[PDB]
Amino acid sequence: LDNGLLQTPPMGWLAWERFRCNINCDEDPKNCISEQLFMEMADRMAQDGWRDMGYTYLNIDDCWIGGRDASGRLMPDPKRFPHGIPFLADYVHSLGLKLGIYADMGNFTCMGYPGTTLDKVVQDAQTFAEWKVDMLKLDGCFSTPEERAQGYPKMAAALNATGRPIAFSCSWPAYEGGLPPRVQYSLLADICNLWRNYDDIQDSWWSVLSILNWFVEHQDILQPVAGPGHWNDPDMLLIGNFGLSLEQSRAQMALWTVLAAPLLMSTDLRTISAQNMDILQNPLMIKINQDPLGIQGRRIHKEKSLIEVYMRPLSNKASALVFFSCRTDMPYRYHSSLGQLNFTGSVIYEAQDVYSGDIISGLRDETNFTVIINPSGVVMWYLYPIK
Amino acid sequence: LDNGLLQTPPMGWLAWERFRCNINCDEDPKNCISEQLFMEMADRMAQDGWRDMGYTYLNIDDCWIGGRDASGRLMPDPKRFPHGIPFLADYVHSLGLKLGIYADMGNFTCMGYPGTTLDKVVQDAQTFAEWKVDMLKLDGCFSTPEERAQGYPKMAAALNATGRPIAFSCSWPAYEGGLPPRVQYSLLADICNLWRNYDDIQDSWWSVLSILNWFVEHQDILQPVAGPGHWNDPDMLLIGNFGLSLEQSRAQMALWTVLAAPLLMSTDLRTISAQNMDILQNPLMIKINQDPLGIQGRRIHKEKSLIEVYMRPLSNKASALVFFSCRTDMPYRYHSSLGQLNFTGSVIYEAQDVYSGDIISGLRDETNFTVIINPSGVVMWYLYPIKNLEMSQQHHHHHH
Ligand SMILES: *[C@@H]1O[C@H](CO)[C@@H](O[C@@H]2O[C@H](CO)[C@@H](O[C@@H]3O[C@H](CO[C@H]4O[C@H](CO)[C@@H](O)[C@H](O)[C@@H]4O)[C@@H](O)[C@H](O[C@H]4O[C@H](CO)[C@@H](O)[C@H](O)[C@@H]4O)[C@@H]3O)[C@H](O)[C@H]2NC(C)=O)[C@H](O)[C@H]1NC(C)=O
Ligand SMILES: *[C@@H]1O[C@H](CO)[C@@H](O[C@@H]2O[C@H](CO)[C@@H](O[C@@H]3O[C@H](CO[C@H]4O[C@H](CO)[C@@H](O)[C@H](O)[C@@H]4O)[C@@H](O)[C@H](O[C@H]4O[C@H](CO)[C@@H](O)[C@H](O)[C@@H]4O)[C@@H]3O)[C@H](O)[C@H]2NC(C)=O)[C@H](O)[C@H]1NC(C)=O
Ligand SMILES: *[C@@H]1O[C@H](CO)[C@@H](O[C@@H]2O[C@H](CO)[C@@H](O)[C@H](O)[C@H]2NC(C)=O)[C@H](O)[C@H]1NC(C)=O
Ligand SMILES: *[C@@H]1O[C@H](CO)[C@@H](O[C@@H]2O[C@H](CO)[C@@H](O)[C@H](O)[C@H]2NC(C)=O)[C@H](O)[C@H]1NC(C)=O
Ligand SMILES: *[C@@H]1O[C@H](CO)[C@@H](O)[C@H](O)[C@H]1NC(C)=O
Ligand SMILES: *[C@@H]1O[C@H](CO)[C@@H](O)[C@H](O)[C@H]1NC(C)=O
Ligand SMILES: OC[C@H]1NC[C@H](O)[C@@H](O)[C@H]1O
Ligand SMILES: OC[C@H]1NC[C@H](O)[C@@H](O)[C@H]1O
Repeated sequence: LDNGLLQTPPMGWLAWERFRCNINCDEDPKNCISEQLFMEMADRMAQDGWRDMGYTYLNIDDCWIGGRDASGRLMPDPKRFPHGIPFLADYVHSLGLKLGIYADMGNFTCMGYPGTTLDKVVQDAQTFAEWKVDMLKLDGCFSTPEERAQGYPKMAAALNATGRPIAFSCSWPAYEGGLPPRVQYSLLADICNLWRNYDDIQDSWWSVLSILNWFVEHQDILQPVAGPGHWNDPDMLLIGNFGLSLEQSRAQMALWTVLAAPLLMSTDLRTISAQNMDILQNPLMIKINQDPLGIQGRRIHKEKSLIEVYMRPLSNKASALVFFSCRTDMPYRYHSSLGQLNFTGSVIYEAQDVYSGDIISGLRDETNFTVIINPSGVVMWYLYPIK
Repeated sequence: LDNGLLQTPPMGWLAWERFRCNINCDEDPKNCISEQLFMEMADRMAQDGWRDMGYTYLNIDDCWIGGRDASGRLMPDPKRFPHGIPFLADYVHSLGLKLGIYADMGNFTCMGYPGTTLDKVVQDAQTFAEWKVDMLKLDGCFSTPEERAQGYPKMAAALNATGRPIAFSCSWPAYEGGLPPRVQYSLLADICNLWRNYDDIQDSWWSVLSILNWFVEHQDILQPVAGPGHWNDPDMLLIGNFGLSLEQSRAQMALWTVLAAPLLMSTDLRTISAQNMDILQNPLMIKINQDPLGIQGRRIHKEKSLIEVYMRPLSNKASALVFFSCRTDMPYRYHSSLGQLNFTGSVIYEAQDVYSGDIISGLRDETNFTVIINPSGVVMWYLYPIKNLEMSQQHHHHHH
């Protein structure tokens, strides 16, 4: 979407994966979807390095809406958002952050809150701009394919007409199977800054693998369509939560990075471990995710040993390599060379291991190397030519 | 198997899951299958609390064998076990530990090492006894159903005839689909101390779930067959390795415990984290696993919320409850009561949370309680009548 926004993938925090539709503030005031939750997460983003490392969006998901007023104007739940959305936008902006919100192109949101029907698209866009929202995720429950086909472009046009830059995250393709012929990716790129292609992530490794598999199976279609201002979105990061081991957490971060994915966390920043913080705040990892060329990577090799290799092209003739072990036994000593991974010519390279920081220098195409990859884990290199 | 052994489930360490068939000692001397590996793990078991908490077996798995000598007697790989197996058993015994070994009922071991064919069953049994081995896992690759039907009983007979008590772990049912009519658990209980019923565990939560699912699906058949001296074996613990998160690690320990499973670790004890050690050395958990009644637990409740409840009966009218969340979203507040979990009227209970150590007092059948369970995680209770604390302190004794 040619609105000047998200020339690199968005980074931030989104409520949904970890906090879901918890509206029981009487019994669970610390974890319910409320003004307080968003304010506390904003404070953590401002104080604990997140904003400074690039995590700038703080996004509200489903279950925020209270009703519509006598003029049809959307309102938040008055008990859980007592000061209203402008207050929250203004608070988040005071901290150098951006505020995302959520609506559904349909009769109801997925959890049954008031929907943004076709006759409300313009009014709701105007309301969000007036509130000084910076991003909108538009979900697709409770609509027909024909409604979505009218509604997603209508919303893009309506947001534009407000005059406020609002990053536009579109769930449209996920409701239509994610693939041609039903999904037109050239159209999506013109109307959306990013789109959810596929199934909701859940807090499990099986879920990450399911998503990674679908993205790799369809990479010939998906890889070319991503670039500055228009991203594929394989859904939120699980790092900090319950289902992923340490190796798996590191793998998700590396693979999302090689895929030029959004880095949208969804975890309790108030209690996040040092180890998980260190994964998410890895400066080189973030540099790679945010590479200005915005070229999505692809799986380039899959071996009978169950080691997979991903490669992402980067600026200044650099590359990212992810060596990923699908094995479920023990560490594996993977032997390769840059020549076997389709680096050609007479270039000499240097690599930095993204997680260890160690430097491997003087790699020619014919130079044999070994990387030790743990099960359900990765080794990631930032590779560049040297003199 | 009525050989006096494993009146409670075996606890120890087995090389296979974590170290597999790594024989490259030239390139990987710290992690290859070798005497050094076993000696180092033995030291860790003796020094780091493992033995003292009940973990007594140190078990060799596949890929130890060098060949058979001119008389047909098994030899370990001379490059990787230079001092021989008797030396290793002596060493292990000197530390108050027991040595387990591995063979295959068939032409070759699964990894292609010399097999214990029907003609070698007796010689191999005698060799193991002579080496002062304490446990044998007998795998089932490269055999036919008839060879296994003859061989597993033949080995049990051969072990018995040596006069040395050797705990006998039988893979027979895993190679027969784990269920009647092909598997005869009455015979297995008479010839084996434990048996692998099902698929090899791998270092993944999916794997743990697949095994749990199978054991629960078939629990009406499997639960009654377990008891002192004859256990179901859902395979090794993954705690300490790569694939399980903290919640999943705590879950596997709890669920293996309620299933009266062996607690056979397979992890690098030299680098294991304090967090993982704390799971595996939890004293109340181990007490429950080792309960003298040896009654395997069951899944008693499954809810549309994807919360499952398992219960294991224990000594002194106590029970273990494991509340298990199959959810993949966020912590869940599970509301229940003992009456809804089929506890029978009038008894007042107390519970100790096995992981937090917290005590919950005044539980009657009707009293509503809430437990907070994390995704792919558990809450486990040790539950006892609050008349058994008093009665355990009013036992009168006399000399004789
Ligand atoms: C509502 O919708 C309109 C229409 O889509 C948006 O207006 C567009 O805004 C974008 C982003 O600001 C504009 O794109 C930028 O144009 C710059 C100048 O281009 C001139 O020359 C071209 C022909 O060569 C003309 O078409 C155009 O009218 C201009 O006169 C470029 O310099 C910018 O370059 C960017 O990309 C390159 C690499 O791709 C980078 O190197 C640069 O750093 C930079 O990021 C960019 O292309 C676009 O021109 C606007 N179109 C129109 C018709 O005005 C509104 O932004 C939008 N409003 C809201 C509130 O959402
Ligand atoms: C080869 O196979 C034979 C079986 O065919 C095995 O023999 C069995 O060995 C076990 C273990 O040693 C014996 O079990 C023990 O019997 C002890 C004595 O009981 C006898 O006497 C009573 C009289 O009241 C009879 O009723 C009974 O049938 C026995 O004949 C018990 O004292 C032992 O109790 C143990 O457990 C209790 C808890 O349950 C503890 O409190 C005790 O401390 C103690 O540890 C035990 O039951 C069994 O009797 C033998 N069976 C037969 C048929 O002889 C061999 O062991 C086996 N050899 C090898 C090398 O594997
Ligand atoms: C969304 O809402 C519209 C308007 O309420 C729904 O259309 C009505 O549906 C009811 C219940 O089936 C019918 O009895 C009415 O006759 C309909 N009225 C009108 C004016 O259309 C529609 O079914 C809903 N759409 C989706 C996708 O769920
Ligand atoms: C184990 O080894 C024996 C001995 O080689 C195998 O027996 C042969 O099997 C083939 C085909 O199955 C027959 O054609 C021969 O008649 C057998 N040879 C002898 C000398 O008996 C046996 O099949 C092997 N068993 C397994 C399960 O692999
Ligand atoms: C790399 O290793 C292979 C063995 O797989 C060897 O044959 C080859 O000569 C080596 N290449 C170089 C450039 O050293
Ligand atoms: C337990 O909770 C139920 C509803 O969930 C309630 O009806 C009942 O009265 C409660 N029982 C007790 C003993 O408080
Ligand atoms: O109900 C909210 C839920 N709907 C489905 C979306 O894909 C999720 O990310 C989340 O927004
Ligand atoms: O090859 C060894 C391997 N064979 C199959 C067994 O089930 C595993 O536990 C292991 O012993």
